[PDB]
Amino acid sequence: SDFALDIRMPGVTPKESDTYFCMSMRLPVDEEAFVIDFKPRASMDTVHAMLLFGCNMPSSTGSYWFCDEGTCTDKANILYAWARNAPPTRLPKGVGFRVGGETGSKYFVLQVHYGDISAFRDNHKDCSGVSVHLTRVPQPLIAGMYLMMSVDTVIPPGEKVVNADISCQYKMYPMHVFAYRVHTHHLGKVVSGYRVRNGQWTLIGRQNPQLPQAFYPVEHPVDVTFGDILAARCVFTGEGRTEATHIGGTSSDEMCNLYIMYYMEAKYALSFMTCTKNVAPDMFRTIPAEANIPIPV
Ligand SMILES: [Cu+2]
Repeated sequence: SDFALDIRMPGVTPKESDTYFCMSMRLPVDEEAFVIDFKPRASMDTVHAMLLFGCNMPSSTGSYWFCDEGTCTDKANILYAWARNAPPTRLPKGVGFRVGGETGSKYFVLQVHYGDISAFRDNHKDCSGVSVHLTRVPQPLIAGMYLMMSVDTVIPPGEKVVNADISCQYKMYPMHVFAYRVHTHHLGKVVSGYRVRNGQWTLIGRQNPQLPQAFYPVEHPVDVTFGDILAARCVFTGEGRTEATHIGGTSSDEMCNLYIMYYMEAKYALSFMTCTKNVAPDMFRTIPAEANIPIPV
């Protein structure tokens, strides 16, 4: 019934720091399949991050391309992401990302963001990637991904604390949140995500981004529903920096990401949602104190 797909780079070798390689893999069937596990084949000393997308039109036809060219032409739904030697990610029973079928993606696209060019003095060839475990047994609970991401953060040099706040109004069919992944680069201290319902903040996740950036389970899994606000804060420092630090594509720039894995009932399910905004900036007046206390490793 099941099968696995090994999505690995074809022996690539970067020639400069912060190089982004992308490749695609066709789903071997067109009928409906479900992704239930993710096993990364990758290490921090070479790879800054991987992202895995579902789509129907990959941005190029070659064995691999530079990701500046695009990931997918159509909507690239994020399935999975990885960074700091995170262990495998396994979905709760009855839950899988839905691919193939009339509705679903026919291609995976893998982005690998390689780190420092030191790791290739060697000139070795790289086969980093993910192995994915699909099943054709229909799952009643379809997983999707909600990405909260900052696009305007400036971290002035040396400032002890900078908060980066992300908030969107939730207006879709009910989702049920069960795991999360936080991401920053070297300046990030703690990253927190919340569901805010009538002034009451309900923790989704709180993690140190310097720990392996796994999909950690949501301690008390929670419904997010029409009318709610989803809110996240990354706490940064400017210490150890000469100039301002901007949001960017290299390991010396910053990023504030919260990835929330959710499920929905098959019939009304959505794959991928996005917040790159801060709609409700004064709402953070009452964010809990825990969002600015660091998690001591
Ligand atoms: Cu990054």
